Amino acid sequence: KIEEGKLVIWINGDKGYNGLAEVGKKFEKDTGIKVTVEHPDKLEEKFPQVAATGDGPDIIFWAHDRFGGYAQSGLLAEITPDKAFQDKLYPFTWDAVRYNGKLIAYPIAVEALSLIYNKDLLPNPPKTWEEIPALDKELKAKGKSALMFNLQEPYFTWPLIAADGGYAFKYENGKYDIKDVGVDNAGAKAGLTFLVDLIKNKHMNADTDYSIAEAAFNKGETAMTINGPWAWSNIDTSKVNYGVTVLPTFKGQPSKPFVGVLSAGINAASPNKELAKEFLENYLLTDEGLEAVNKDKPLGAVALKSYEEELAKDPRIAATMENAQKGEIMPNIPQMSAFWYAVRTAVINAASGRQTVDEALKDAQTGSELYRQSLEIISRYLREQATGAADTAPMGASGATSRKALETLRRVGDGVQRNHETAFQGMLRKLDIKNEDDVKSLSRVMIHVFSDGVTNWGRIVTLISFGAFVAKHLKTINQESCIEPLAESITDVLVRTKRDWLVKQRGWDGFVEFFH
Ligand SMILES: COc1ccccc1-c1nccc(COc2ccc3cc2C[C@H](C(=O)O)Oc2ncnc4sc(-c5ccc(F)cc5)c(c24)-c2ccc(c(Cl)c2C)CN(CCN2CCN(C)CC2)C3)n1
Ligand SMILES: OC[C@H]1O[C@H](O[C@H]2[C@H](O)[C@@H](O)[C@@H](O)O[C@@H]2CO)[C@H](O)[C@@H](O)[C@@H]1O
Repeated sequence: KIEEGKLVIWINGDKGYNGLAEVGKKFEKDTGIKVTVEHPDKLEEKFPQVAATGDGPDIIFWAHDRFGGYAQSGLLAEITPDKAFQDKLYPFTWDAVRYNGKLIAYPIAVEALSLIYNKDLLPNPPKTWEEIPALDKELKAKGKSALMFNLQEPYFTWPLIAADGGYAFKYENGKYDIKDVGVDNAGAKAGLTFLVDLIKNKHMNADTDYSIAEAAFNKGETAMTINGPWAWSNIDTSKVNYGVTVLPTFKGQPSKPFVGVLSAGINAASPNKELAKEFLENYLLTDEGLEAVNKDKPLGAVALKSYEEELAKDPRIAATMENAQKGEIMPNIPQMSAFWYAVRTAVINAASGRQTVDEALKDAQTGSELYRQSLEIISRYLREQATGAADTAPMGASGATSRKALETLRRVGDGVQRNHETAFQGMLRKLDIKNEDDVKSLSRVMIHVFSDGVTNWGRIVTLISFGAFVAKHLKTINQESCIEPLAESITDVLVRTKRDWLVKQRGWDGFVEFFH
């Protein structure tokens, strides 16, 4: 499917893709291998769709947070650089691209949002978010505004949501508690309510997106913006006398931007893996390769120690690293995609008045917890049905929901299996199962049959009950190790294809209510 003898690269439209194409031309000069750089729209959503069919680019560039989901789906080649190459990059950047103990991408650069201000309009930028309404009123008297930034991508609003205590997945004792989501706590609510109040008081407009905020800052209409290092090139061209500084505090606490490490992963379906490794290690991740990209659109604090020693002297890079140290390195867990979609919907709905801050963040919490809660219920049902004994481990966060959904699932699911016993036994024969490969083919049939019909709790219970019927067969045929991957496969198609409907039902609470 992917053509051998060439390299196709995907990178976001806000990065230095013309600089990257200059590195590709240098590679072609030596090897005769043509390198095509593309920047398709929504490349981070297109990549898992096309790479799953054996298609897509040879190399994908994105911040490290999406890569764990790609790796979990088997879409990325494991990268194994030698120690001499590994030592040329900062160890924390390699940590950002490690998933299940394996390196799944090459780190390129460390990105963090900073406060960018027009020194000619605002010689002393604000230290707090609280003083921005009064500053906006003062600036409005002169035909200017205090601040405009992209309100359509939650990445830009997150530093404010996290400032007073909001968090994505709790991190404590050197580990993430995936069961602990903090998008709907008092801290997140205060941050988002402050943003909504800025919009209600006409200090910001809910429709402001990336282009609008960028045009207004680069034309001197707004005194401040919130953006990353890639934006500096267009501000340079505009000749605005700008500064790059620490984000304002909220309730006396620093804004905490989610820090991304721009990384390059190699498609598992690529027949050009050795060419991609040579391109990335020996052409791109060199002082000259990174300089070519950086001159087009700044990368931020690069992962390559030798080049970073020079960039670190730039006060804009010092400000980027200061904001990064006050924030957090993004997790790379597979549910980051679901978290981002949920928080993106929450900020847009709260900003537009479609939902209150409380309704918006409650839905964001349900969406962010959906995979873990669904896995807990489905995994426990399949394993207790197969072995005849329940899991003694504590249910954890939202244990009441899990326990009640499991009790409901025992009552309804058992009835489904009892009434359709002969029909399920017949289907189990056609799907000849005796090993791990036979479970993977069953999964493919499940995904299509479930995805084809109507969305309702009856069909969801059928999908899970048939999975329990199969897990019983796996226990007797001494293939009990296939049960947990089957539970993960059922959970994945359920949370991915029925995401919106699930959240509208208040997740598993709606299931308990429906069958009450
Ligand atoms: C108010 O409703 C409820 C309330 C409480 C609780 C439940 C409900 C409620 N709701 C909605 C459907 C239901 C019963 O669903 C069954 C139950 C046995 C069957 C077919 C269905 C159809 C149903 C659907 O697509 O709607 O199936 C699924 N729904 C969701 N995910 C899924 S995944 C999935 C599946 C999984 C693995 C696989 F390799 C193939 C398919 C199926 C399914 C599915 C489809 C079809 C068949 C089976 Cl065994 C299954 C389990 C066979 N099929 C036909 C028999 N054949 C015999 C011979 N004859 C000559 C012709 C006829 C029997 N129960
Ligand atoms: O808005 C959610 C979005 O945030 C991050 O995307 C950033 C990206 O890291 C930056 O390099 C730059 O391009 O801006 C993006 C936001 O528009 C996450 O990396 C991404 O996965 C997430 O969807």
